[PDB]
Formats: sequence, C-alpha cells, structure tokens
Amino acid sequence: APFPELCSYTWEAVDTKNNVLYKINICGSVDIVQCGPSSAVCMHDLKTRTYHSVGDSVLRSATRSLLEFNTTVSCDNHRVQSSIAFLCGKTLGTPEFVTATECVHYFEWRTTAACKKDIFKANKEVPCYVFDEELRKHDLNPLIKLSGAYLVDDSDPDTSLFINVCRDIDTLRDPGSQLRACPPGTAACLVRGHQAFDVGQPRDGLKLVRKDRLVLSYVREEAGKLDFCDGHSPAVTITFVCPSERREGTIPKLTAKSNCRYEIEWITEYACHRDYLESKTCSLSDVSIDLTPLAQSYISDGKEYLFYLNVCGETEKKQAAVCQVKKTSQVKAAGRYHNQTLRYSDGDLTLIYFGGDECSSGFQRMSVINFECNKTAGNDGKGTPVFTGEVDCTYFFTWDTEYACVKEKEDLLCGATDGKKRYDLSALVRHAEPEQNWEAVKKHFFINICHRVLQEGKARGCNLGKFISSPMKEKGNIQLSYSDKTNITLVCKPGDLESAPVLRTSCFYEFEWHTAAACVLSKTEGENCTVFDSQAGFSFDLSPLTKKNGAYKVETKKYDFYINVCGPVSVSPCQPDSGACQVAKSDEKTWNLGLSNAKLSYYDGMIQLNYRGGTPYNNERHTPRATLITFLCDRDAGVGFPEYQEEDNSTYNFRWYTSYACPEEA
Ligand SMILES: *[C@@H]1O[C@H](CO)[C@@H](O[C@@H]2O[C@H](CO)[C@@H](O[C@@H]3O[C@H](CO)[C@@H](O)[C@H](O[C@H]4O[C@H](CO)[C@@H](O)[C@H](O)[C@@H]4O)[C@@H]3O)[C@H](O)[C@H]2NC(C)=O)[C@H](O)[C@H]1NC(C)=O
Repeated sequence: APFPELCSYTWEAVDTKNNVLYKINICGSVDIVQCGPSSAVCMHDLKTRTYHSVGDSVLRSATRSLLEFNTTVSCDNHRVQSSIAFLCGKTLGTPEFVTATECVHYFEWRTTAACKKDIFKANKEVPCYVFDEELRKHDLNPLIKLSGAYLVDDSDPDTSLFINVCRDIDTLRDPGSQLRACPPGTAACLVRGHQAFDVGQPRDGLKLVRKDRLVLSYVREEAGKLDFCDGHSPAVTITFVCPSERREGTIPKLTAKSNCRYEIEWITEYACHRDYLESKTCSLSDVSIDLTPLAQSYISDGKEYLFYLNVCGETEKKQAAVCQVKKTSQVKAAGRYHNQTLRYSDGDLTLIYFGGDECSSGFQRMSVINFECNKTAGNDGKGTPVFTGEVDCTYFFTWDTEYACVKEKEDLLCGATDGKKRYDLSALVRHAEPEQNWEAVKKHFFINICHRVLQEGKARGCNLGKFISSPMKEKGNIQLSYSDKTNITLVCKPGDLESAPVLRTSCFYEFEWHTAAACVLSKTEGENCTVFDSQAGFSFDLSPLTKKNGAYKVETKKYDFYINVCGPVSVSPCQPDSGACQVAKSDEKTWNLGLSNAKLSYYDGMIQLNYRGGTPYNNERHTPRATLITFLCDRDAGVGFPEYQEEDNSTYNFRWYTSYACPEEA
C-alpha cells in the first residue's frame, strides 16, 4: 500500500473550488515547517495562508483500495483523517481531490503503482505534472507512451533521437522496431544506423521554470563511456510549451545537440492548463460526456453486505442511488440525489452521492464512484460497479464502462512526416493579417491553411468551411481534409510560394495547389547573416539584430554573457573578435566563447549560429570553446532577447525567440 514508485516525492492535489492545495507524501513527511513534522497529508489555504496537517505519517493504515492517514487532533466524527482510494492505472498519475468535510479528506489516484502485475510498470517513471501560480494544473500524462517513442525532428539523416515523456522507453513486443537495440531504462535513445545509445534516464519530475514553460531533464551520469561526447555527461532537456497564435504546435524539435547535451522544444496542447469540470448532473460540457446511458439493478458484493446502485434515475425510503443490505435484511441508504456531483478532473471521471443515512458514528453515509474507461467492458459496454473499500462510512466503487471513454485530442499540427522526411505548410498560413486570404480560380472561393478565414472580404466567421484535422502525406503529395467537406491536394513545386490553389471539382470539394510548402524540409546554410532556403521560396536575414558596438547582455547567477549576432562583441574585458563572451561576476575573469561569424543555418523554423574560435580548455585535446545560438520563431516576440541554456560547465547554448525567424521575411 505504501507503493515504492510513489515514495520520495511530495505530490499535490487541489480543491479547485474552495481554493485549497493539498501536499501528499505517502512514505515520509512533507518537508514543510508550517504543518509540523511527520505530516503525510498537509492541507493549506490560499485564503488564509494557514497550513493545517490532515494526515500523519505514523498513523497510517490500509483497507482494500484505501490508504488512510489519521491524525490525533479533533474535529467533531471526532478526529481529522485523510484517505486515498487507489486504482490501477496506465501511468504513474496524480492524486485528485474528491471531497472534504471538517473531518475527512478524500482523494483518488489512478496509478501503475497499485497494479498487481509488474508488466504495467515502467522501469522508472517520474511525476509528470505541475501547478502554476494560479493553481491550474499542467499534466503531460497523456503524452506518455506505453510502447515506443517519439522521433525528435533533426536535420541529420544518419542519426535519430527518440524520447519518451516522464519514463523510459518500452522496447518490448515490437522486435522489428529500430528501438529494440536500445538499452533498458532509457528515456532518450540515440541511434546511429545500428548501435543505439542511452543519452538520458528519468530522474526528477516535471518543473515549471518561468510561469508557463514545463521543463524535464534526463541525465545519465552513472555510465562512464563518453565515446563520442568527449568528456561530457550525456543529457536531454525538453521544454514543453503551450500553443498560441504567437507559436503554434510542432513535433519535438532538436534545438541543440553538441557534446551530447541535447535540447528539445516541443509546442503541444497537452502543456496547457487542465480544466476541472463539475456539475450536479449525469452530463458534463473542451469536449462532452454523458452518463445517462448507464441508468439501466446494479449490485456489488461488499464486506458482509450487498450494495444496490441505481445511478442517474430511480428505475421505475426511495430517493437513494445506492443502498446497503446486510447479507440480516436491514438496509441503509448510502447516497441520494439530494446533491450528486459529477467531476471530470484531469482525466478522472468521479461521481459522489452526498445523501445517506447517518451511521452509528457521527458520519452521514456517502458514496464515491470512480469511473474508468473500458470500451470492451462487459454488460454490453455498460459494465458493473465493484465495491473497493469503505472508511468512516464513505463507500468507494470503481466502474469500468465505455461511456467513460471520452478522451479527445485536438493538437492539430500544420505539418506531416514520413519516416524522417518532414513537411510543413506554415508558409501558406495567413493569420489575422494585413495580408488577404488565398483565392482559388461563398462569393469567390477563399482558402486558408490550418487557420480560420480572414475577414478581408468576410466569409463566415465560424459557405461551409470546415477547418479541422491535420494534413497527411497522400499518394506522393500532401492532402488536407477539411471536414464538416474539402480535400486539398498540395504538390511540391520547388521555389514557388507565390501561386494559388485551383478549381478541379464542385457537398464534396477538391482543390489542387502547387507549392514549395509541399516540399520535404531540408537544412540550408548562408553567409553575410542571411540564409536562403531554395526549395522553399525565401531567405531569412538576421542582420538587423547585429549591434555595431556590440553587446547583448545575458545575466545568470555567476556570469554575465555578452553576445552579438553575426558580428563581434565590444565590452570592457572581452577580446574584440569574439561573438560571445563569458565574464565571472565575482572575479571578472573572462572566457572567449568563440569568434564571431555570419554563417546562418536553417532547418524547420530554427536558425543557428555557431561561434567556434574560443579560449581553449585545460586539456591535451586543443579543444576550443564554442557557442550556439538557436533562433526560434515567435511571431509577436519582436527582436527578442537571448537566453542562456543551463547545461554543464562547458556548453554555451543560447535560445532567442524572435519574429525574424518566422515565415514572414525576405
Ligand atoms: C558579404 O559582404 C562583403 C562586403 O562587405 C563581401 O565581400 C565582397 O564579396 C563580393 C563577392 O565575394 C565581392 O564582389 C562583388 O561586388 C560586386 C559589386 O560590384 C557584385 O556585383 C558581386 O556579385 C557577384 O560576386 C562574385 C564575383 O565574381 C560572384 O561570384 C557572385 O556570384 C556574385 O554574382 C559581389 O558583391 C566584393 O568585392 C567583396 N568586397 C570586398 C571589399 O572585397 C562578401 O563576399 C559578402 N558575402 C557574400 C556576397 O556571400
């Protein structure tokens, strides 16, 4: 019951309505001063910064699915208590708030840790959620792959980085996969043809670094063999960002990869806040869910009792959704419609019946149903409740049914891949522009790509214009299925972004478009601070960012870095030829992080600068320092500021979000 895979972390659940945050530690105690020592569940209040412990680590007991943390302080009932109802899950999960009184506090937790067979357990998994400062919940548990991995986008054809989110990669029951050669325990697998190396393992949980960005770090450390990483400990730092109209969705992209210190930006909807829904219904609402189909008697074998459940209706003393009968025939109501509560809470469907007859103790009976998704449940889809424990006369049940399976995506990307080949239509996108729409040859056929129509001649602000689903690689081309329908075929025409879609076919519609946007993406280089993508139509030019008497200053804990774009830096201690320079804030000792130059690299929306001159290190290898600046497209960032990436002591990577990297330039 004190499952190991959950110990050594302090978890968090939130009473979204009463404005309360609970900290849970199922093995030790919360590290906090303010709710004393050996508090296993520490309640605290956002109104009234008042931190009251509501479960002690020593006073711990289990009964069936429930783990119980009792206290000695009194409430009256009599003493304050916290329970967690455990269900087997597909990932490590997070405890969710169910309900509380002034005595009891109830949580539920779907986790692999409560599964009895160890096949469902990852070699190593870490918490995969954060709370922001509005207590809104960012949870990446849906991105976690139980089998396989995600290929990270990179320009190099000979090597591929594969990652999983918050756990290692499961290579099993897929022997044909190229991942098979990857050593076990790896969250981040580098393959070079036929070798497979471990460049990162799960360590700590998801962090929130600067109000909005989720950061996860894989490390290796205890391995040794810096084969081709020349002295550096391999590492992977993923940065998860919530899509905008400043920055729309992407696949995971490799923004840096020197010295086996890999950096990954990944813009995906699963990074945005999770909404906590509620109602006094059997229906909720991102997307809908309806539990009225199950009102169809349901019964569950209890301790020495039977439970009778009629959820959502009476099926025809009464007014009692759940009734308890001792197997002797005296009966008690365990919950009624006088307040029933249906919660969808970060993927968890939970139903409480708050009525109930008062028991011999001071408690008024209560019933909690945790619905689980099962398409092939039984009772042709409706399934059947299972009694899973009782505490202070609250009775818990778990209920597989197909009518709990409502798990909708819509992280629609405007690209497509085919092995390592990637395609991206972002150049066609016209977004609330001074630009017009596209017009092929309403009123006139007006088209936009992975975006609503613009009101330039005005069509229909959302005749029928669809505008959902991601594009796919059809018969040698890219197909875009606009669904209510319009099928758009886009054909690679190197160099041409100027031309428009065409006629072809009049409730079905078909357009054909020859565009450089339909060409496979590839890496290009340029000089004089410009880079020309010839298969696409255009060039990027970062020269406006070039300072004349340089210095973009970048302050960290111990260092100030001074860098310029495509020209040298010019401040007090630095050598006048470096494009990047490190000054220690206590000592003013200075390192040269590489000579400036104006050769731009460009691949799939990332522009790169590499300074390579650089003060040597203290070793036989002659190894001079180097600097990487990755420029990333942020439409409304403007010129933007550089940002140092924390790595080891000998890697100098900067990220720079700027409009000048976005597909509006020369
Ligand atoms: C970045 O800018 C610098 C200037 O500060 C530049 O050095 C210059 O390089 C070019 C080409 O290497 C030199 O020659 C030409 O200047 C004339 C102006 O009359 C242009 O017509 C030229 O265009 C052609 O240049 C080459 C000449 O054969 C061709 O190979 C090329 O394909 C073009 O068709 C070019 O601009 C120029 O004289 C120097 N400047 C000095 C002072 O020596 C540097 O080369 C630029 N980087 C580039 C262009 O990639």
